[PDB]
Amino acid sequence: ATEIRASVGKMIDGIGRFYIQMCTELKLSDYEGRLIQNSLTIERMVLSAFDERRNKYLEEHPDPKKTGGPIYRRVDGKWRRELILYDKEEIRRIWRQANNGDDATAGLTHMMIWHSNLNDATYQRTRALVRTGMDPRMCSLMQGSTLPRRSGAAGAAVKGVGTMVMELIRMIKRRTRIAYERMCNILKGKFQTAAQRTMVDQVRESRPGNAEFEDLIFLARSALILRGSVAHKSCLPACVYGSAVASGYDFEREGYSLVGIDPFRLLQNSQVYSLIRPNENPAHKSQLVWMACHSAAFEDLRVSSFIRGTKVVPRGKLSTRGVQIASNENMETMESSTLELRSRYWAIRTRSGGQISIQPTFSVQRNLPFDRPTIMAARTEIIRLMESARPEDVSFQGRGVFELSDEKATSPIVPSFSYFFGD
Amino acid sequence: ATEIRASVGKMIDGIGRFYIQMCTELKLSDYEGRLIQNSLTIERMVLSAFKTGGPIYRRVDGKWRRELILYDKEEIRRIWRQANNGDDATAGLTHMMIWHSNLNDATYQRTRALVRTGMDPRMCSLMQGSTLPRRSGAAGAAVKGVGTMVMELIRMIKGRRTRIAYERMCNILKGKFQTAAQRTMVDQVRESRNPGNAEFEDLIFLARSALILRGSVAHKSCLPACVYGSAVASGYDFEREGYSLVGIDPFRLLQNSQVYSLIRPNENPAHKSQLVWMACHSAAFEDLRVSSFIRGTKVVPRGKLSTRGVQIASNENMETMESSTLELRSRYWAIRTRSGGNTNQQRASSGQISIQPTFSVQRNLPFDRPTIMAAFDMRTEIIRLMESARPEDVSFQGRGVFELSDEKATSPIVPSFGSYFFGDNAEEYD
Amino acid sequence: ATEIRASVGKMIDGIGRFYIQMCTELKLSDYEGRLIQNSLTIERMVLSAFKTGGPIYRRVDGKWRRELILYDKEEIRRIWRQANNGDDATAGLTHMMIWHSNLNDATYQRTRALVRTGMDPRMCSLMQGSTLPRRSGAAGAAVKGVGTMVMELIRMIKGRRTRIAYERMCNILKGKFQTAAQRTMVDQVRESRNPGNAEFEDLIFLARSALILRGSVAHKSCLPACVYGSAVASGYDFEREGYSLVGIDPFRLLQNSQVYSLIRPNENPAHKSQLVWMACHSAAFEDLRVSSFIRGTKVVPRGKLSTRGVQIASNENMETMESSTLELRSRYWAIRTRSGGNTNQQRASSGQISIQPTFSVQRNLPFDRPTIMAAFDMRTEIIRLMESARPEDVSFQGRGVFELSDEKATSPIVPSFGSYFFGDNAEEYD
Ligand SMILES: COc1ccccc1-c1noc(C)c1C(=O)N1CCN(c2ccc([N+](=O)[O-])cc2Cl)CC1
Ligand SMILES: COc1ccccc1-c1noc(C)c1C(=O)N1CCN(c2ccc([N+](=O)[O-])cc2Cl)CC1
Repeated sequence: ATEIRASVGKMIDGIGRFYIQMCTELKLSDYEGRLIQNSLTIERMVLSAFDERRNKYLEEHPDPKKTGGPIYRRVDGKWRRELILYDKEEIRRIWRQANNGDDATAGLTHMMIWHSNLNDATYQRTRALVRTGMDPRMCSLMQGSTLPRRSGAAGAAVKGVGTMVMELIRMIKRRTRIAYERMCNILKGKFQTAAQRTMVDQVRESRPGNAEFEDLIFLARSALILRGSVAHKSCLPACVYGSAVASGYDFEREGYSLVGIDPFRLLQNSQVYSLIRPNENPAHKSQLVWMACHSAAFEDLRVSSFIRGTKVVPRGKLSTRGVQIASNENMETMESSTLELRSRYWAIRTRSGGQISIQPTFSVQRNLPFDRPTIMAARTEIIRLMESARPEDVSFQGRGVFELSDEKATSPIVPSFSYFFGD
Repeated sequence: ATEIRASVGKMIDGIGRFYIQMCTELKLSDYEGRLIQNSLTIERMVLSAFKTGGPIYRRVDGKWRRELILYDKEEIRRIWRQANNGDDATAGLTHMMIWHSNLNDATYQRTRALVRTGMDPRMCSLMQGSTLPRRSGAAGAAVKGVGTMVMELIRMIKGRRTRIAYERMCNILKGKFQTAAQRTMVDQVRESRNPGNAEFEDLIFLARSALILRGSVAHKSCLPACVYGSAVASGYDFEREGYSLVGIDPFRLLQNSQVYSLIRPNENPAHKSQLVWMACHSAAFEDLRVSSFIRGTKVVPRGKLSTRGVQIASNENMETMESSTLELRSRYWAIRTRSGGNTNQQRASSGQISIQPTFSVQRNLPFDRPTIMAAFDMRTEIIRLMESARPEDVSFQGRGVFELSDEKATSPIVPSFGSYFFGDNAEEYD
Repeated sequence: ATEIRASVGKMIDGIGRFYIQMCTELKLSDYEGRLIQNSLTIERMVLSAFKTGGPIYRRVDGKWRRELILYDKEEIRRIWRQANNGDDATAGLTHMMIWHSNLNDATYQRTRALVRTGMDPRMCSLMQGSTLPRRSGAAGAAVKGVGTMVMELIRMIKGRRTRIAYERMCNILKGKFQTAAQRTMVDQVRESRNPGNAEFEDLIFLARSALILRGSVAHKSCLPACVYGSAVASGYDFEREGYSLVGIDPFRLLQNSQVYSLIRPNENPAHKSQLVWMACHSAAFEDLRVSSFIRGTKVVPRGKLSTRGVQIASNENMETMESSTLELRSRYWAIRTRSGGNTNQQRASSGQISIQPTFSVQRNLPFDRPTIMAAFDMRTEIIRLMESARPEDVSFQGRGVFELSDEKATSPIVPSFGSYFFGDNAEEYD
């Protein structure tokens, strides 16, 4: 729909306008405005100013009116770091004015999903997994685990199965009954098999101990094979949108999507910068940000490499640390470098997780192939299903990548043939 | 060095300010201002001013539209001076001229101009700055190839200010030749009263010699004004940082720049990119091997490029025009040279031009025929000198390409090895 | 065009009828009649008639048997005339001769014949139709290469009907040369009274010139009689459809034909196929690059072919002979030309023969040495003309190959590029 495309374009324009004004207030250069470290701080300032939970607390426990973070300028051939303090009310004022008077929570949530996609690409969260009571190897089900509980509509769709499992277990271990039933429906709406979905209803209609806890732990384990419906959104740093709005792109009129070609197109026409530590490889910094930009942290490295063009190395062999720079780090040795965020191909982001056999005619040495899942499928059932599926079963049949010039999904390109957090 | 960087950084800063000022006057978006076609028209207007106009392209209602607006030359002349802190600033003007010249050198073969002058059309590589006007700047004089100089001199041969202009050009050409013998011939052309056919025949001889005993011709990375303007707008100070046309600066600038181009239906945007990349680094007549190595992707001959010229004529319809990012970046960088390579010295040789059979095995027995047979007044001295030279001889010893992070050129990469851009045509397969 | 197609279609139709008639007389099966060895003997008999015989091969009891039968020349002569609707039909006879000539041109190097005539044995490419008799047909005269003509003329030099035959041959040779200078030399050889050593030395000079300033020699796709006979039998009317030796017709005929050959123990049937394919399209002295491209598979040099001649001598035993399909089809087709390529005009040049260094990088600096150095009565005029020519120069501009469904040659494919068939031997690696 043009309307869905226009309303999505409305919020990006809103982010864009806000970032522009924010950059002029801080008197940042266009290059400095496009430094991702500044973008993060600026993005962090808005979210802090609308953090109602924190703001209510600070009124109750008395500078609470001001919010800050590190900002980076190039002064006398060197990168300087500075802590800037800015009034929260004015930040909210700028946000509203940029979003045409509205408090647009969708735009804020959009910047939260971006930070979440960045965290998943940067850090493995094993410490949180063990403390809750689940396997540290369940990390591929942990998309959106750094997001808040009441995060909004888009935030709910982005969250993984294990994320929902962790949130529920923490409640079971601990008005709020309505939230428990609401969160169960979110979890249930992501399981594709009827066997998994029915098990959720048992854990939902209960007033919960070991048995319910063990159900969620089992249901999470099953999601490693019988995967859930997790939405994937391309959410870019605010500087990307700010720069495009500044250069004359109208996201409202042109429309926009987060699962289409649009973000790939935009990054092809973007130049984002990052600060780099003495012994870091810029190509690996670029890989990290690229993966975050498209929510590809838990993706197969081969399909990510095919889309990207260059090799997508796993995290353990990646010669870089996080994008953010700690307060104790020496700025005298900091250099700025371009982030290569382009791609050779593009592909649609998924919310998902004739002849069937062959009759031999010739007497030759070969395997005799057959589509097993379609032929064969014609608590107990969960184990029965998990045993059936094979690592070499094909999914998304017929679907492929596209050339950048192919604006519509006309001619797909199917590749011929993997863990980012591998041992 | 610091002083050269200062003045160079000053003129680019001027071109920058002018372009920003020019982009606001026309109410162009940032993207539109960074369309190469818009940049070329703006560059044209200020050169034509020293009424003026040309095509300006906008993105109207999802489609590219063409409008040819006009400006008073006086108003443009005022804008240029005032963007260049008062000064008339002729240097920045010839800088935009050399950029146009480099683009012409990459786009068009000028064989029709060569035959009229009685010159061999296979002298491409001698023709840098041939579309550049006679009596250009000093920067224009340095950039002009031997053949350009020869051509301009023949047009003279074919009011005694004609005499000094003839002698200045002889001196410009003389300063480019790297052997004494070639220089002595130019003196003989210069010292001549009432120049005619003898001097014409001498100049053609000198041009042929310059294909083997190559002359010193300057090479300057000169970019479209939008690249400079975009940099100034975004917070780069060329006066504080300085600038160089032959060092790393232009390579680094392009790496931090994004330029667009209008593309025709049957055109490959990568091939359009190669052409403008070549133009940007004055690389039309370079070895394709070295251009390819530096760029990181193959630099293909002119005849195998699915692209026409950058400019779009008023004849063709805009309804089918689309826009594309120009890929103008590089894997490595390399210093732009004034040198034509080794021409003399002949300090020994050191090499192997034949084999001695060790094994009783059937095969041919290779040897370098032209070199071995070669050993068996100022005109014949040149002949003997260019007969000694071999295509195999290595110039620029010890020099190499550099990583884009190697700002000070500390660590040269020497490459281990399709050479002629204008070699692949319907008449010749070179 | 229609008239040429009519008469050509008539003679092939005649050869066809003759072969069918000849195949019934010998009680050969269709397969056996389409064995190339059987076709060659039948073709031989009718040429020898104008007693005659030769080997005829049959499939007896699971094995190939050889029998040499005889026929009265008068009876064969009667069969030929009566298959050609009364007429003596000499044209169809020289057509079978040119086919034999083309096969000989592909099979044998005739260096022993060249040395006796005082000619350089490296003149292969000049020797089309050398095994063709002196005083062949007009079609035979057109097909003969420059070297063949030179060789035949020297044999004359080494009863005043000798005078006119000498002058006819000088005119045949003159009509083949494409430059005035070469033609003027032939006049000087012709106008000579009592020809001797001066004319011999002139003819060798003219032959050498024809390796660079190539002459106009005709090329005609001439197929074994079984191909024509098989087509007539199967319902093709060459008189109604017409026929062409230089257009698409023979390529299309071969595509709808299946010919067989006897193969020796150590022979590769694909290599046997290449040889007969080359012969069929008069391609012995073509560039292997163009032959390969047209055929669709690699056309390998003579010395790398694991095959002997097509004919099987009476010496060798039949017990080890097997039979194989000859692959005579093609990926594309192309018009057979009379032209020797560009020899003059010299309208400019347009190209690049050197580079100008842009980057300070270590490398050799390529240049076209022979071309650059080249610029530094009728005999020397030829020397100067062939000194100007380059191996790189492109002939047949705008012309290309065609798909087999492109009957009218509407859409030429120009190819983007091992050249000499007789280049790979024990004495030379060309
Ligand atoms: C079709 O061009 C335009 C289209 C729209 C606006 C300006 C131009 C334009 N005006 O001048 C030039 C030059 C232009 C150009 O070619 N651009 C700029 C915009 N680009 C882009 C494309 C898609 C997305 N997205 O998010 O889907 C984001 C972006 Cl930034 C594509 C490249
Ligand atoms: C050290 O960075 C800076 C350095 C100077 C100014 C701004 C920045 C800067 N401020 O914010 C970010 C982000 C920046 C950045 O990283 N840049 C911008 C300038 N760049 C550049 C480098 C060299 C040439 N030249 O022509 O030699 C041209 C250019 Cl455009 C290099 C990349």
